[PDB]
Amino acid sequence: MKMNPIVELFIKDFTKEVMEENAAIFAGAGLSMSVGYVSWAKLLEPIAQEIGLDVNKENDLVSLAQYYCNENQGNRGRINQIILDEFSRKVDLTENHKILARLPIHTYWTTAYDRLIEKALEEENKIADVKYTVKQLATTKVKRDAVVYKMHGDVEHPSEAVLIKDDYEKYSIKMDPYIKALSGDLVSKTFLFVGFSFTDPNLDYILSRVRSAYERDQRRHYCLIKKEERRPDELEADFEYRVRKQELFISDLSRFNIKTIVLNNYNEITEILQRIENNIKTKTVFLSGSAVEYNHWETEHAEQFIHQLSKELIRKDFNIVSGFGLGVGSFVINGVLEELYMTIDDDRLILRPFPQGKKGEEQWDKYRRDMITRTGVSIFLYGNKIDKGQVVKAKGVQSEFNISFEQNNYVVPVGATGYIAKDLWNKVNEEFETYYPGADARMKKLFGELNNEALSIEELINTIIEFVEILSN
Amino acid sequence: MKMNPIVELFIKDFTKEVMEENAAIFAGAGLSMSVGYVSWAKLLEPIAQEIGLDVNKENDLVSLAQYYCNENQGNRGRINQIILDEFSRKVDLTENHKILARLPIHTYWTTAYDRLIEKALEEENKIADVKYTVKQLATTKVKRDAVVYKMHGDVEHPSEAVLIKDDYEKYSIKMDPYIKALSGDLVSKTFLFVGFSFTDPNLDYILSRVRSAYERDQRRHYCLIKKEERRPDELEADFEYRVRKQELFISDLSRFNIKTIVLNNYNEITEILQRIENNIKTKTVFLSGSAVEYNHWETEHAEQFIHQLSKELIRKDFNIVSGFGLGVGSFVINGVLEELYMTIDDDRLILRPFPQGKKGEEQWDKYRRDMITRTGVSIFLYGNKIDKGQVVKAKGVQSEFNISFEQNNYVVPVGATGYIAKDLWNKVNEEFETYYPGADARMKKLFGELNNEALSIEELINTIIEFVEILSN
Amino acid sequence: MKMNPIVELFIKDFTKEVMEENAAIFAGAGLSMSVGYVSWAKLLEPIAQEIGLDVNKENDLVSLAQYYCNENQGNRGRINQIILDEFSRKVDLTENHKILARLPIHTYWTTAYDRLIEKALEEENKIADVKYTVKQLATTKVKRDAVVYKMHGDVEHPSEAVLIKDDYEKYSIKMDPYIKALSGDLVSKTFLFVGFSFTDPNLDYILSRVRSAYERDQRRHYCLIKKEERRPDELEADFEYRVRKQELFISDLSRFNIKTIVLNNYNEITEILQRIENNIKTKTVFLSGSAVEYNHWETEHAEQFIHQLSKELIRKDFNIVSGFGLGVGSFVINGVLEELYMTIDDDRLILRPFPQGKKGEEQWDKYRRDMITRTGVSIFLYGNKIDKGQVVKAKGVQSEFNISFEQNNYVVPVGATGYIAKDLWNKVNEEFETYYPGADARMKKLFGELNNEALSIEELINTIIEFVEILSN
Ligand SMILES: Nc1ncnc2c1ncn2[C@@H]1O[C@@H]2COP(=O)(O)OP(=O)(O)OC[C@H]3O[C@@H](O[C@H]2[C@H]1O)[C@H](O)[C@@H]3O
Ligand SMILES: Nc1ncnc2c1ncn2[C@@H]1O[C@@H]2COP(=O)(O)OP(=O)(O)OC[C@H]3O[C@@H](O[C@H]2[C@H]1O)[C@H](O)[C@@H]3O
Ligand SMILES: Nc1ncnc2c1ncn2[C@@H]1O[C@@H]2COP(=O)(O)OP(=O)(O)OC[C@H]3O[C@@H](O[C@H]2[C@H]1O)[C@H](O)[C@@H]3O
Repeated sequence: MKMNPIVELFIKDFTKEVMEENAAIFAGAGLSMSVGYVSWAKLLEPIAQEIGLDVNKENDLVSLAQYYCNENQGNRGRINQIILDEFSRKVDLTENHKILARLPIHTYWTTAYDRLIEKALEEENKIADVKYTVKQLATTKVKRDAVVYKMHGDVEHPSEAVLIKDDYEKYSIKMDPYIKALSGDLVSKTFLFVGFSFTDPNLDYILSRVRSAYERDQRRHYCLIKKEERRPDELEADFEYRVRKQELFISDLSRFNIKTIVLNNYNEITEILQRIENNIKTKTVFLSGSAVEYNHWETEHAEQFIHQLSKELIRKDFNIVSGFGLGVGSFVINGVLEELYMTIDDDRLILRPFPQGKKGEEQWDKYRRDMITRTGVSIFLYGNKIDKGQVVKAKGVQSEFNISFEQNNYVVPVGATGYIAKDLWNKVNEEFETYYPGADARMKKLFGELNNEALSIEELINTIIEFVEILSN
Repeated sequence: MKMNPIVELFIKDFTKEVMEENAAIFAGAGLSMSVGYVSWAKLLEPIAQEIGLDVNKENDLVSLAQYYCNENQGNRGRINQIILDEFSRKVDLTENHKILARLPIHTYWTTAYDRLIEKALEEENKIADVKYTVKQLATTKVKRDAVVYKMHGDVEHPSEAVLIKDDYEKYSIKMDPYIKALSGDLVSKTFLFVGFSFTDPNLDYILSRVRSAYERDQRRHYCLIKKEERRPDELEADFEYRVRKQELFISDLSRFNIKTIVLNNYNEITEILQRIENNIKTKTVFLSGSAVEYNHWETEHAEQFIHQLSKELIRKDFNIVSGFGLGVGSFVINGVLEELYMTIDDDRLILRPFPQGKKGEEQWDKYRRDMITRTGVSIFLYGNKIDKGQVVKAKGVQSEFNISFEQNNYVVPVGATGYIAKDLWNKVNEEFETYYPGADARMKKLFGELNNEALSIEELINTIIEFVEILSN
Repeated sequence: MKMNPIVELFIKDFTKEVMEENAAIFAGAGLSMSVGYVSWAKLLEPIAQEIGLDVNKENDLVSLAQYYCNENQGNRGRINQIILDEFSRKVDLTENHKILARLPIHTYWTTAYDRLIEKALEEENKIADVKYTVKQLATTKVKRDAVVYKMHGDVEHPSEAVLIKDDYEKYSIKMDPYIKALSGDLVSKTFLFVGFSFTDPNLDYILSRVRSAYERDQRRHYCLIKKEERRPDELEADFEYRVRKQELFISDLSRFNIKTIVLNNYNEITEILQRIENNIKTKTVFLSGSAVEYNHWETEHAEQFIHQLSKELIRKDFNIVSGFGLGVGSFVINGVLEELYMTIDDDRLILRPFPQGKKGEEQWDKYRRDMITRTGVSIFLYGNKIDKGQVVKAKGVQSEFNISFEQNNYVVPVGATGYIAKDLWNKVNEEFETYYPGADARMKKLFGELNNEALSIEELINTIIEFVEILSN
């Protein structure tokens, strides 16, 4: 289904930002607390007991750690050992980290010591450049896909982690290049603050400096904060007081032009990220098909149909990936060229002709999987081919359909074209929840109109375009 | 009972360190002064009289011995003879040495010339590798269980013992490998300084070097020092001055990140060590039982009970040792596997099936004693077996109970299961101080709830788990 | 087959050292040059060209880098960028790294900046603690399986890497704790220097210090160096001069008691490591079988046979892992107990009784795979079981055989026992190269004697023992 209109507007804006590679993610400690790591308060629980305090009655953990260091003549051995033993455990990644790794985001700023972001980026075969030291800023990893600025330290270097109040006090001098880099990113990139509480003194100082430098012309940043929920045993008045206090905090965040999105549940973050990826993943379509006969239409009429379909798809800011199949590939190229020339960007039209010969047939399967992996939505037209002097049904269209379905791609079999596409349409229609879960009345009507053979070229193309649009957004 | 919260926190931390085999013991001369050896001042009393001085009016015994050597043109014959005659006597070990030998500690550093630590380690059938010479460091005894670095010399080699000031002055050159080894251990292992005064120049030099090398990132070490007590004839003001001076000394110790635990009595050291061993000894439980009938519950319900009990025990970081008894062993295995697979560590589940046949029955007794010796807590379920076509009471459960009781293991007879376990529960209940000395109201309530047959599976399992928890800690 | 007697003696000694966890690996840059990284000379080739020099005509690359830094007023930007871009590439691990990760080795010392060792250790699900900074020495990762001391720096921190001569000059002051740690390890552990040239000034200084401290009582260390091979265009006399110079260098290495093993090829390193692992992997046997009938022998005679076989296996320092199968498990336990009691070590006898019940049968497969994974050699006896009132063939023995074969374990089906073991023996005999590649005449004779049903108990046990011995070594 869908979400609140505010969340939908945020999704549209951030998908617009990400596709231009001008988006950054600021991940706090809260993004990793769902993985399985104990909260920092629970880590400091024995430490507070040692100096005679209690974490449950303490609001400032930084001052708690500073008191612990003061008792031990400024020694951090126990704190370093605690953070090293806790944040270096072997835990499975959450879905949020994998989604963020799949997104085309080239900048991560983290206040968490764990390497979950690095691991998520490396699992997706993405070269990630982690920077948590001043000297590391002067060297850039070659062909990096994303840079993770760990602005508070790494788990493998506990002595450098910003935990106590002296660390924050000397941060402005020791880690000044990181402050300058974050100040530059907060004005040159659009941030999405996920799992961040906005209570960090370093972030307060940096944001205040940015606001003082730019006043009302600050760049718009987005934030995700869960609304306060009533505790199991609490009066109504205190819950309303907490909600009022959270509303004031959210309004105060927008002083730095950081728009806050209220989230009912923590699991809504994953649903937002999935939507953001889907609006990007489905932006590329895969025009599958091959035809020597064109069913009810004549060859010229169907060629015009395919040409105009590709022209409309390109006109609506879609990316066409075509295998240059016999009978549809040339007309797809013609439509794309007619729309574009009214040079060719490598992102608009992607041609992958299949090598002809017994040597290329062995690599055909991986070639086809590589093609389909580039796309998010698959559209199937006709699907017959001439074999043994007869118009047989082309099994490559079925193979593409199977590969796209294995990849959880949205399949749109145009049944009006006929042949193997009609069979695909019937197969999808028999079990509609399997291929299109949670569909609406409009989606079902459009799908049932895909097999309406009495439609003209324009009506069928409009049906397909509306179907792809409601799929993408 | 219990002790101060500071001591309890130290006990928890050090038990955590020992179970990971990252703990070391630094034993000074004070740990042996309880055995029966005369103090070093009393040994030097005739020597001081010889050169015209008096030990009671002298604070530095090292300089006293150096003066004695200076008078005799640098000859140490009398001092060597004195230390050889005093520290080679035949004395009985204290409880502290035996407890330290029973603990899983692989490193001992000693400034005492006596071989009490070696003897304690050898009494427990532990291969101990004593090192007091530079050449001995290059050779490691095969399959050693603990290495004792006698950093000041052995009693059987009085000429090499560090007694006079020239020995300390040339220690940095002669015994440099020992200094390097102690510097490595002070940063790679957690030390417990027992019976040490922290006035040794070698230790001061080594600790200062470690602090200069690591500054505030030094590893946390623990110390045990008795609080100053008022002498029989002393003013209040001088006693308060001594206490203030001791507090300043304790605070100065933490400059090297050595946390000091204030002990009211010397005998509290034994009570701390017993607690440290008990938190380790009781970490392993022995699930005893055998069932062909399952009392009030059905066979499936009781199988689920045993399965979930084992799953909860493993989930709470306990080690299950099972004799694979008929009716409980398979379900214990099922629970352990379900918890672990959500490979098998050799420490989590230990299976010792009893060999069936007249040849194995003769070794059954030693086999059972070996099994129970591995554990610290014994839990008994049901205990009937099919014999002569009838459900007789199984005497093996009673034998296990007797063996565990002979070993001072905590016995937890689950009386709700019934049969021989109900008899065991009644036997423990009749004389409760015999099996559970110094019990509290909560422990008595939990024990009386073990026979509450109206409890469900979850309630009974929670009762058993809480009982085992309050036993372990 | 086998190798030179010197290499065999080294293999025996080092396998003896590794099994006692007293062995360490010192890996130089040469161990990674087979992975695909370009040599350090090729990295410095543009740098030398920049300052007017040439690497091919230069023997000291450290001085070359120092000259490059001197030209640029002591700036290392280009060198840091070069090492970061080269040693952070994504390359596949070699077999040597995987073998070293599988070995029970708890200490690695590396002069290579790449993280290949860390990756190899993490692929085997081993917790590895990488240390390349002074502060990192004071913190130990909990439950680490191996510690990798990167004594020259990490690739992700190029500014700290020891590349130029100033770095070596200030190493003795900056990285002094690493020098002390390596000095301690060079006297407390047996090292295997793989892929190291022994031209590093730091290693020369450390080894000279160790020799000066211990003189002729230094611990024995092992090294692997490839013999010099004639270049494609070179005179005989210069090749003989190079060989003489290498022999002198090898002899000079033994001054520090570092025995050097001459290797004809680089690929002989993998063959040595495979032998070292095989002598450790095959030290544990898996006694598979289940019997209600005992073929030609009577029940008592076959029970004595199994008992004595287990007793002999334990007597020859083997580890027995038994699934407590019906008919062989009890007698295996009896034999092991009789041999050991003449406590039970967790490594000598490992019992894994199979949970009986429909709940445990679902986990039986993973349980059996976990059991067999612990072992290196599988021995199969009988293999029948009572089903439907008849002595059917037990399929669990066949399943174990299949699992062991999938794991490349040596299978020893005792065909004299009969039943499913005779079928296993015939199956192995039909295609002998598949299960025992590169066998000798003695191995074939022993295998053909395993089915000699006329053998007595002692003769059959001796045959099995000799077979397992020639397999292990
Ligand atoms: N002389 C040719 N010149 C150029 N291209 C040719 C020729 N001859 C055949 N082709 C095309 O090769 C592909 C593999 O051949 P195929 O296995 O027979 O394909 P198919 O079963 O018709 O599947 C159809 C899908 O495959 C791909 O185009 C097909 C053919 O149209 C597309 O992705 C389609 O959408
Ligand atoms: N065919 C069998 N297969 C497997 N195992 C069997 C069989 N037949 C009997 N057993 C078990 O042998 C042990 C010795 O036998 P037992 O002397 O008769 O034992 P018990 O009196 O019931 O004591 C119970 C305690 O002993 C041990 O399990 C018992 C039996 O359950 C445990 O530690 C119990 O906790
Ligand atoms: N009352 C029982 N008490 C104890 N143990 C029992 C009983 N009843 C059966 N067992 C054993 O369970 C295992 C699984 O049963 P199974 O699948 O029938 O085994 P199998 O086909 O005979 O394979 C044989 C191999 O499996 C394992 O022992 C077998 C049985 O002997 C070993 O590893 C063998 O080497």
